[PDB]
Amino acid sequence: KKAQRREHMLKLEAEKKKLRTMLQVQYVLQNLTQEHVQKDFKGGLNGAVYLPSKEMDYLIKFSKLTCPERNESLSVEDQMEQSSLYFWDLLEGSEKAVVGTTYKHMKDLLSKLLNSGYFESIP
Amino acid sequence: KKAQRREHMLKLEAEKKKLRTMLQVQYVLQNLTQEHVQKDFKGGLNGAVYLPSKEMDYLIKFSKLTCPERNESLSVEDQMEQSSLYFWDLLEGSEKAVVGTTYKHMKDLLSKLLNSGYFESIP
Repeated sequence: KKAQRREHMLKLEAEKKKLRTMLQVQYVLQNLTQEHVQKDFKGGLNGAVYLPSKEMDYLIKFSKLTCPERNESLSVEDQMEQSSLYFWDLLEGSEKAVVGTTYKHMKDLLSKLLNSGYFESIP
Repeated sequence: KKAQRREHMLKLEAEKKKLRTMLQVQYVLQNLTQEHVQKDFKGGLNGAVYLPSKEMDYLIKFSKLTCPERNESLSVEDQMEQSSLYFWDLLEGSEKAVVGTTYKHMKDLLSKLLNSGYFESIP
């Protein structure tokens, strides 16, 4: 019973560190939709880790897919349900096909801009 | 060992249903900062569950506290760390003092606009 309590604290730290990386990834993909960012990554002109347009469009569509606008025919609860599953499959490092890539490479690709420098202190 | 796998599926559904309610609450507090909303709840003029200004300012400051703008002196990773903890203390129904209310009443108050009607199909 003593080791049963040590596992509860570890999961709380895991689900919290997840929630931290969540909002980080949300911040990355929201400002990613800006146009001055995608043109900046054309050759990395202001601290952007260079990325070809194939790898850009991979997640530029994911940003549209993961942080979308509400469908008036869809309840805004089940919209978040769909968006929440996308985020969850991303952290799992799964290999389900999505927009032409894999969820494992998605986390790696987004982790590349989670240490780039464009993700903090940007216009 | 068989019952150990049934618990993993239940936690996955719990952490997913959490992630669903998360983004719902984020959507509630983001559009909450709009001015046409707080003036609408002055007497519920377009489907708004009436709320006095004490109970409004409780969460109108929480929205500023929970979905803020980045501090240039703070790394945008630890900013999300702080915001993630606020969301997590909210779902726990805790009783820590915050902006003059309690986290248990916060979830109840926000659950009142999670079934109101102003939270779907709004300008």
